[PDB]
Amino acid sequence: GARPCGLRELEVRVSELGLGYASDETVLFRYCAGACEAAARVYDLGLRRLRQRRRLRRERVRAQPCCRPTAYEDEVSFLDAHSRYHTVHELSARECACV
Amino acid sequence: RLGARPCGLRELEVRVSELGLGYASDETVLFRYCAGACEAAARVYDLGLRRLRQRRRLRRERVRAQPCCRPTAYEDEVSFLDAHSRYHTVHELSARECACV
Repeated sequence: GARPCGLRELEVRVSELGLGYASDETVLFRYCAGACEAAARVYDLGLRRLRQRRRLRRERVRAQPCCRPTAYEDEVSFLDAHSRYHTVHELSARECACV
Repeated sequence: RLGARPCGLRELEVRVSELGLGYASDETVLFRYCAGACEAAARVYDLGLRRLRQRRRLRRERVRAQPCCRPTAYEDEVSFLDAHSRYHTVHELSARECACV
């Protein structure tokens, strides 16, 4: 439990993705999930202190690392409704990191 | 909120003391950071990820299904003189570049 930020796999039906595809054919879906406890960055620390001090302009400021894809899979093909092989691009994460 | 302002680089003059990094310096530095809205919106990966989270198919993990305004690059270093005339170097203090991750 509570594992670090990394690549995750899950077999899904294309219809389950909520992309508007009728097909029930399965595709392997890859995604970034996990924890970002790689010690607070000097940038993040400085930002949090300035944030509580009302020094920062009233705006949405993220002073915490995010587990997100740094690269995406080029393409995934599945048989669609019109029975043609349809390609969806950048569906799955290829690489993950804490940004 | 429509028209909140896109994710981008922001600059503000600060004393090194204000950062709370433990340095005994009153030197003014230009602090560069990433702030703003990230309404990408609806990247196929994000749309699929949000939908799978609704079905509770993601193993209970944290999962970040939305883009974040974060630095993609950091300024190499900041150098200053503390009160006791001691030279200090702070690495990766400022954002060099921003993006919706």
